[PDB]
Amino acid sequence: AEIYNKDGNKVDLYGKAVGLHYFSKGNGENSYGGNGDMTYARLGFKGETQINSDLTGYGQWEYNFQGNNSEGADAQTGNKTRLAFAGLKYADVGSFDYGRNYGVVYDALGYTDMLPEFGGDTAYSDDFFVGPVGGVATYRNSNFFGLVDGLNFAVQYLGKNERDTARRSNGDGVGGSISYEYEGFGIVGAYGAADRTNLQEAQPLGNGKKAEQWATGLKYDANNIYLAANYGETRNATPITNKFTNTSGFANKTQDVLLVAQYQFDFGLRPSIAYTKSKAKDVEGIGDVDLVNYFEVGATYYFNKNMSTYVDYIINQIDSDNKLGVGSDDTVAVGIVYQF
Amino acid sequence: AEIYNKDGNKVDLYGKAVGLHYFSKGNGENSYGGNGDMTYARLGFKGETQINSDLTGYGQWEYNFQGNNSEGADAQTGNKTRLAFAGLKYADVGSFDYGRNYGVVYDALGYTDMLPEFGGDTAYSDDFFVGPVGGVATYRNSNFFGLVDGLNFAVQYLGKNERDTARRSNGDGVGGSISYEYEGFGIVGAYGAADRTNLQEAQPLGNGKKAEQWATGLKYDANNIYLAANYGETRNATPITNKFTNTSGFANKTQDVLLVAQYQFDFGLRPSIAYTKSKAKDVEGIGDVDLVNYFEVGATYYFNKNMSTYVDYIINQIDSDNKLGVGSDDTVAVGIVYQF
Amino acid sequence: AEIYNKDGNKVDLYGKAVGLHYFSKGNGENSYGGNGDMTYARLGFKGETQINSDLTGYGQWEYNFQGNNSEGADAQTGNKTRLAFAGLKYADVGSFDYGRNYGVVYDALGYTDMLPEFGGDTAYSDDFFVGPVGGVATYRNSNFFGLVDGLNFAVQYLGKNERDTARRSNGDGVGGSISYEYEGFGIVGAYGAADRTNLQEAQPLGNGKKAEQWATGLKYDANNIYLAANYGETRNATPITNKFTNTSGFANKTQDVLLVAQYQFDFGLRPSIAYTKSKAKDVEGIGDVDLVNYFEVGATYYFNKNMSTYVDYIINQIDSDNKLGVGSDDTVAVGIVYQF
Repeated sequence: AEIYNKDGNKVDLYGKAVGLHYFSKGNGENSYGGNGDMTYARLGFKGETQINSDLTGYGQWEYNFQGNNSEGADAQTGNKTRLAFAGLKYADVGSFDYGRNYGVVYDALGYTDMLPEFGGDTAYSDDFFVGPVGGVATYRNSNFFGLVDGLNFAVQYLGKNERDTARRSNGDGVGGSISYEYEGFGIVGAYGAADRTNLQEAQPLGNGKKAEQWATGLKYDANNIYLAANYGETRNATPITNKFTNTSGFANKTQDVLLVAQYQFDFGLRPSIAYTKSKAKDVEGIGDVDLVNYFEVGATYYFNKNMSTYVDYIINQIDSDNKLGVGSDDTVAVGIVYQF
Repeated sequence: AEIYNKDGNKVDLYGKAVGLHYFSKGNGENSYGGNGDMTYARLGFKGETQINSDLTGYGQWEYNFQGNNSEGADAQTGNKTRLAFAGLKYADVGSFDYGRNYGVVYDALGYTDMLPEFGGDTAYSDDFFVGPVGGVATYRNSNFFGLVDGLNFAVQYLGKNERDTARRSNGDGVGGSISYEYEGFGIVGAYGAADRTNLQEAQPLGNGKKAEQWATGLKYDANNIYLAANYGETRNATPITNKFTNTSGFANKTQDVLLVAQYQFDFGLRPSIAYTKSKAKDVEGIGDVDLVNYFEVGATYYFNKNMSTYVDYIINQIDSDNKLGVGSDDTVAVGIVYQF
Repeated sequence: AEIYNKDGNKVDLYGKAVGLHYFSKGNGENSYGGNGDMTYARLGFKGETQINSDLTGYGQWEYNFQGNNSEGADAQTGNKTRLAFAGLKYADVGSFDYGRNYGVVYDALGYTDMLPEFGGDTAYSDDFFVGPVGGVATYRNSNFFGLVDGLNFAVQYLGKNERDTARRSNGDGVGGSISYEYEGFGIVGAYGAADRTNLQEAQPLGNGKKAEQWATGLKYDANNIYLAANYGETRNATPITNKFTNTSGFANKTQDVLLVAQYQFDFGLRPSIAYTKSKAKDVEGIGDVDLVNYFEVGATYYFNKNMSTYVDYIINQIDSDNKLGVGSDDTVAVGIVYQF
């Protein structure tokens, strides 16, 4: 909500309270999304200040507050800062920002990250260029310096992040994306490569000294219709765990496919139909293994711009004999969202 | 404070900074409330959006920020999300919400949870239906579908919560309350029963496979006068700890009594007089033991609706020979509260 | 930003998103400030309510959200409540507040805590009266009861804080400051002494049963010019660690000197030049050791009151043979700040 706007500075304080619950059989250990209370809330700010007609400064922070913890010991479980960055936009020259933000490859994966509760399986956090990552300096250009309507690009510099965990770490790397949008149509290509850390290399699964990720996207966005498709691959970037051996590391290679079709009815109902499949190749020991594989049927109903509810249903296609131990059961999410 | 209100949506951002300090002798280990700095702050939001004349959506989140930690390692100690839920209200049909909220039995205990700093000893957190609990779906009806002024009820469904701790866990259960309010008078009856988890059953104290809690309340609220009384009992629900053996579990049974009398002077002074007593029965090994037992004298002075100060004084009646080791010393709380 | 102001109560919700990065060679283990992503954000509130013409109530909370953590396990690292207190101001009688706030000696050290990213080396947190501390009751008088323009003082009572760590703990103590400001000039003298806890005394470094800290300040603040100087000493208060022995405790004695010169150009550029030096004396085993020692060259450029960027550069004078193991490398901070 725009709670402030004076002297060229306007702050928008925003957030939401999400009553959320997952239904899956058993202890949801073997299901797709788990089972039980998954309620949570968000709070963040987006500020923008007009330094002059061409120059704009801005910043943004968003935090995630789990609503399913006890006020006991586990109280902080799941809590985190999702985004935190500041930057400047200058006329038709482009924008630049730095801090915790979205890796460039997400410029592609964004296309299909549209399901009501699930979806976007490949956009992992603290995983190089696919989801939010800390320490990214991002330059973005729109309409090619104002000379080409619809042509945009971005280059992104990832600063080394040596965390206590191979999964949450990264070396330096560069990434970039180009996309073009012409009347309801949009196409994107994004790519990034980075160094792996000593610890990432000390892991049992995956072999290499460089991590890679690229994805292409295609979309048709107009007339209440949203159809999107993504395809990408990765090298030693996708984190995987052998539930049997309790071994961990990164997939040597993956080929990912995401499809999403949705329609927005005038009365507020947005039915969704999607398909996701990510398969690892050359996993040391297993060979080829599916990591994600399912159909999605779901629907969101918007009471208005502040209230909505939805049922997301995962028809898991992974089979009970999956070598990594990836879960094979279905999961049904039901939620009620208020937001401002 | 109502920081936003446009297009049928109004957000109220609220909070407070509480400078608080406890005075009790010794290391306050043997006192009622402890001793020392207990300063803390709250921040939360309450949103409400009119979907149409009969339909209302809403959500609420509140967080607790301890103000007595070091910015060092212990920095997060005590911090937590207290409430987080979203829901809808429809004409005279009733409201429904889900998320972290107040158990239904609190509809009763609320009556006496009115002391300046202490009080409400039996409304424990993450303890089934008595205080805030995660995963509760709540239906509330007012004025009996609009057919009976003053008659309200609620039914509440508790979703199983399997935490690492028997104290912060719960199985599925149902609860309900009915209350009636007629001109300054109000009476309530609330009740809930739930399954106990394996871990709750693996505990040394308390024996059963079902937890119970019910409380009745009576009040007179009018003419600057507030008098309230509560009585309730519980079965295997009240958490207790043997400080000697360092044993823990739940009381097999408790009988709780709460009394509160207060008066609001025109100039801002609200003196308080209360009495609390909770006694456990059949505790494995000890027999009958008092858990809480004291008199309360306190006063709050309101400078206005945003500023106030108060002195709460506990005249602990527990005696030094209490078998569980419950503290016997007095505690005096002094506070200064700013809020918006 | 002043998001609320009605009925004599005005709330100011404030904060900032700071994209920040440190450049230092090696793994920055041996540098002054470290190396890498240091992005973070702040969020806080300052409320003020006019109880009547002479009486004002107020409160303030500020939190620090690290923007360089993974949403993984380390997610909360660095997060903390910086300030949290409530109080009252009465006509020309003075103000009083309690909670987590700034120790009185900071009334002095504030003078030089003006560098773009570094500086203020001696104003340690949870370290008695020099930085923020929990449990402080503070009385402040301005213009000597309204009888002496420019003459102010404060007395501050520190409540014992027994934390799990000798570094984050403290016993009871009193502190006070007096300062005088006459047309661009200002002079301050501050002092505080407190009891040390058993644990603080159980430490390997430093010897005594009372902690002391005093600092004097001098400043010239006018005409786009800011020149400030501080000098102070301490007894068993300054925390130190022997990186070789991994031993810790407090310096028996320190003599601290801070100098800062800055100029604000009309177009937004504020160049900074500073010098800091803190040296420990009588450290058990080492003798005299420098703790901090460097020159600072830096500059801040204000695009406006909401946006700015800066480069802080530490020319570390500490030498590679420093007995405690204090780092000797340079550090360059670059930041981009949005704020409201």
